[PDB]
Amino acid sequence: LKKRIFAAVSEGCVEELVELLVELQELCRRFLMHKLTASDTGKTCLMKALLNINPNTKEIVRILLAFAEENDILGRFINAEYTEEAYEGQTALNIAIERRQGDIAALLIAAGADVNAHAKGAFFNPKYQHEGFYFGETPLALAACTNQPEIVQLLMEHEQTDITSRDSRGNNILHALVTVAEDFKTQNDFVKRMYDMILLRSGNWELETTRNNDGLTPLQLAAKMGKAEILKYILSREIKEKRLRSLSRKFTDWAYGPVSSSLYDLTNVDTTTDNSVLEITVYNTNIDNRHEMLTLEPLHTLLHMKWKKFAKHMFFLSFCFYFFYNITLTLVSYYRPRLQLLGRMFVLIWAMCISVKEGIAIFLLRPSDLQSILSDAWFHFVFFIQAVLVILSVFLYLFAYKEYLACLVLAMALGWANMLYYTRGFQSMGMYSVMIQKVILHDVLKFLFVYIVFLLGFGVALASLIEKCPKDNKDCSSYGSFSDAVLELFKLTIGLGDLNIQQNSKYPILFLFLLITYVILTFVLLLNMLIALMGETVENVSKESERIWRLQRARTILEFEKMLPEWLRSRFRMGELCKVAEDDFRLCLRINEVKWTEWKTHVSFLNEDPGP
Amino acid sequence: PLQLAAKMGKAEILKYILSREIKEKRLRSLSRKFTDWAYGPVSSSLYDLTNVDTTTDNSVLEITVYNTNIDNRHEMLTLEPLHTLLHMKWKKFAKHMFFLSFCFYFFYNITLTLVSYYRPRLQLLGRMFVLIWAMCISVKEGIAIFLLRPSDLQSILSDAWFHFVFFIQAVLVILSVFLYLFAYKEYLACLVLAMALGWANMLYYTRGFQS
Amino acid sequence: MGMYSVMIQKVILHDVLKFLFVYIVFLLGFGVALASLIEKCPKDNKDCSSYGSFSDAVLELFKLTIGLGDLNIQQNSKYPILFLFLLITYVILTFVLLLNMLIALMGETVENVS
Amino acid sequence: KESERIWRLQRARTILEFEKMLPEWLRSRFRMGELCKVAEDDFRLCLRINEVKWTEWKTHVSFLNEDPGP
Ligand SMILES: CC(C)=CCC/C(C)=C\C=O
Ligand SMILES: CC(C)=CCC/C(C)=C\C=O
Repeated sequence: LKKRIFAAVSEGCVEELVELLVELQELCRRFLMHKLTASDTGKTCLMKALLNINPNTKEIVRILLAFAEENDILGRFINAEYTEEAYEGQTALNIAIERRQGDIAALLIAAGADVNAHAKGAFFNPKYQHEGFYFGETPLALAACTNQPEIVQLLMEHEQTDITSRDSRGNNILHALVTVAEDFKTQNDFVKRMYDMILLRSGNWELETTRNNDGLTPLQLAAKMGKAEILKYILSREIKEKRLRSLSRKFTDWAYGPVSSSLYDLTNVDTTTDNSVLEITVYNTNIDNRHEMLTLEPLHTLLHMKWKKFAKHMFFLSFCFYFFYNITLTLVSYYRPRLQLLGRMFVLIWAMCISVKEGIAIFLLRPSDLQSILSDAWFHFVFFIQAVLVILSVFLYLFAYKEYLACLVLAMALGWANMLYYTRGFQSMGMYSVMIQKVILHDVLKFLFVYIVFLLGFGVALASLIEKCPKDNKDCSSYGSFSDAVLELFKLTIGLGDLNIQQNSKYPILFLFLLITYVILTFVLLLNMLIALMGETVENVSKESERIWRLQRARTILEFEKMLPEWLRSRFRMGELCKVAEDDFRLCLRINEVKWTEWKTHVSFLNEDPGP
Repeated sequence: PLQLAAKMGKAEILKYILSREIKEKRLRSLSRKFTDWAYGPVSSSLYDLTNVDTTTDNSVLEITVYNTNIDNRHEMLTLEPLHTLLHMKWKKFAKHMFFLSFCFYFFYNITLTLVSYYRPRLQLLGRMFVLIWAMCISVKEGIAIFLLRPSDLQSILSDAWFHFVFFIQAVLVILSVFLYLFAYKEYLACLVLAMALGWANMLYYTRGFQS
Repeated sequence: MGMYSVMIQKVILHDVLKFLFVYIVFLLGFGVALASLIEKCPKDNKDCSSYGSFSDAVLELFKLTIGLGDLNIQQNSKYPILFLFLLITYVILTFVLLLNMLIALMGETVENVS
Repeated sequence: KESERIWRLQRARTILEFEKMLPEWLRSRFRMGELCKVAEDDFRLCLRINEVKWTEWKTHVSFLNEDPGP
């Protein structure tokens, strides 16, 4: 049948294939040859010969080119596609490049091929980064995603390459290289090298400024995908060669031995436009790589300068105003009778103010914030509950009810628990204040579940173990109910109570047995609390404490920018040069660094002599 | 030799055999792992679990799991035809048979709790849900308590002490019920321990959660 | 003895005051809450509720922290259960705060030992 | 290494024990393939496992099915 072609091409028998290829042309006497196709997939002879790369395959492709040109079938032969799910548009060039074959790929390119074929398949478009292989839907980003630079060089030298072509997902070559840079331990660093090579050969500012279908750029895509290596390369990209210096971002202003001034270009990194690089790399809880990605110079020094410029004055003022509000709430109920009347409105209009600002920011956030453990979302819950309790208690006090010391007492009970949140301003106190939340959210509830189970099991046992008093003694056995037994057992746990043998029971020794084994089990359970502490802190010491705190501080600085108006945004960066490059350069930032190891002669500095 | 390497803890030979791929002709039938396809980084391998899956007596997975005499079970179970087999089995039928068992035991334990504390000193159906279930445990555990090798008790954790605890709990329940019915009045002596130990068995069902 | 006598000063100057600040904040917040939570006695009972003043409530809470006092439910209040709720959550918060003392110890000694 | 590795062994033992508490008609959840195509003899079962590697670079010629697709 037609399977004789498929078996022949997979074994490399050139003589056996040419034995019948000379008579298949005369078999049909002349025309959409369905023999070299597939109703399920859509294969061709030339395309199939390239998947099973056998050591004698150049002659097969050569005789296939001769067969293609002699029967005038190259349009539907060298440029074909599949017609089933997950595969569309996989031409011959999309596999010859894939099999690390350069000579056959160059032969197909010399025949014309497709070059800009869009392999728009569902396997090529996986839902996540593990169920499929997304390379860029073109036989140019396929060679760039792989480690083949020679095929990229000969492809970009073609007159029909169209390097600025857009993938059907809206991506580009730089977007495709960004999406596949998983890490350095499992991928090395060739992705950055291919990014630099393709960017240099493009030689213009249209690949980096191309907007994705998600409204993103390769810089912003690398920021949102956690690609710290590519982000570090782009933000610190310096090109000393002429005609390509406009593509660089970091410009060395001057250098005098160890000290040198670098003028980073934060024209898209600073939070001056919607969805900047800093805003994306801070407001993205779906990536864990935010730990080391925020440490880059145009981000780290930007956050430091912002904190030392306006965030400090807006954090101290907020803390002191909240402290005054909390102490006013404290001495308005304890000193309240059962002029200093102004203290009853400072807690009322401020509760309304919190109800407004928090009440609108409580829900204007992505659900992924609640997916993590610490994303500044639980504190929104606590502040909203405190404000709601204050206003509800005030309204209860005014109109009808008398619960003004039931829901209000909790107002300072939770309000004075919110002063711990404002410790993020101190480095040391902020370091101490992070595992307070972490240990509760991870380890304490683990013991709480087992301790509640032990309390429930022993509570119903000891309550039923007593002799039910005939009401001769009113407060009989001190374990009359399940709640009383639970209270007594918890009191015994914290070492405050009584362990009297005579508890007015039918079996005193069994009650004693249960009490002793409860103490032993509680002691073991409490020991495992320190054990779980050992299991979690000692691996990521100095990395789960202050690194997340720095992320919280950066988020606080970014949040403080939103609570100021347009006229207050006059604290932008420096330069406004329009001198480093021909186009209107927007902003720049100066960073100094001293190094006593590298020794070189610098020739690519910007300003001839130093001086800030 | 595959089962011998599984029972002797030879993790290196087991890894070689279970991932044995031969690309040469006339010798490809001796291989076990067959690469179905490969497209760059992603590739599909068709492992041959014709003797590894638990479809016959003393399979490779059953041997490498039910062998407490080897300590090398720690890293030997991490091989692909074993690790992915256990993951798929857990996500196919073991999850539904673990949640159902935990919820049924939770209902049994809470029924036992509010049948003695609320007992006078219709809701009468709670006195038989603890009786026929105690008989059921007495049967299934009562036959599996002794059908095991003595080497299980040689180790520290081999799912053998929990058999003791469950058997003691069921025995205490039935003995207390029979004491309550016929002659004695110790229905709050050996029974109070029934929920004292029964609520200590809910800790065992925490194996479903990773944390 | 000189080796033992150096971290006596170091731990006080670094870690103890960290917990002292938070414990004082917790004492102040719970002290004003529990003092106001009681029912103000009409002087029928002279030493009423044992939590009459803010200072008395602070003293009783610190006594409960070191495991010496009383955890009686009936404290002559309008809401006994709310007083019980605040006492229980105070003990839980104090336990977490005390656990973080050993945690801070882990964060500083184990890197620069000897 | 002494916390979750033994727990994984306990989980595997629990899965193996759950297989014994079901009857013959419920053992219809076997693996896939039933090929008798990879080799001349009657091949019984097979299991598909996928893996991504960004380090090794080679030309593969010994794959089973010519084009991919599950
Ligand atoms: C978590 C921190 C530093 C403050 C919040 C205190 C609280 C309100 C409950 C405690 O976890
Ligand atoms: C050991 C675990 C998790 C549960 C069993 C509890 C018990 C019944 C005695 C305690 O060792």
